[PDB]
Amino acid sequence: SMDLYRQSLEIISRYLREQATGAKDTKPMGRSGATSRKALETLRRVGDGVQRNHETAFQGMLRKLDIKNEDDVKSLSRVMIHVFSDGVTNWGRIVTLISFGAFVAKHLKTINQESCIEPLAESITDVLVRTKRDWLVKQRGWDGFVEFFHVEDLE
Ligand SMILES: Cc1ccccc1-c1cccc2c(CCCOc3cccc4ccccc34)c(C(=O)O)n(CCN3CCOCC3)c12
Repeated sequence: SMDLYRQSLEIISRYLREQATGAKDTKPMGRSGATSRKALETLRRVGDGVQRNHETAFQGMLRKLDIKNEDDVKSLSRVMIHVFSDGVTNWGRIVTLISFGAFVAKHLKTINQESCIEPLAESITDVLVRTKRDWLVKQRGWDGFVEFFHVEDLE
């Protein structure tokens, strides 16, 4: 889906870019902006927690990947599908994919590979929308993501 890819890329690239730079993007959101803004807010809350709680595993995975240049970033796509396409599909695994994406984006800045952040964001969005299309549609896309992590109103 064109609209699902577009919205997912906007959310994912905004999170990875602001995690690496330390500064939010003031540029307005495109189509379905209200959902995208709520999704980015949820991603910041949940995603920052995932990076803190799974720091040892994220450091371990980053070391195994041994990312040194732009060719290594292009090959990340096949490692992503090997790990992500094996087993169950849920929002927890999706937030892990994106959160590790931000952890990798920060490392990319450190090694002067900031130009690889946007192709990284596109690769993550590609793996997500291409492999989990049907599941994402059944779960109401990004509205479903926001609702899933919304627990303060359970009573
Ligand atoms: C949290 C955890 C705990 C214990 C060990 C590893 C992890 C762990 C670490 C990192 C990411 C994930 C994912 C996201 C998908 C891969 O993301 C990428 C892979 C490769 C490159 C990527 C690049 C950019 C963005 C995502 C990339 C999952 C997941 O799919 O849940 N896990 C758990 C992995 N399981 C462990 C048991 O063995 C079965 C697999 C991950």
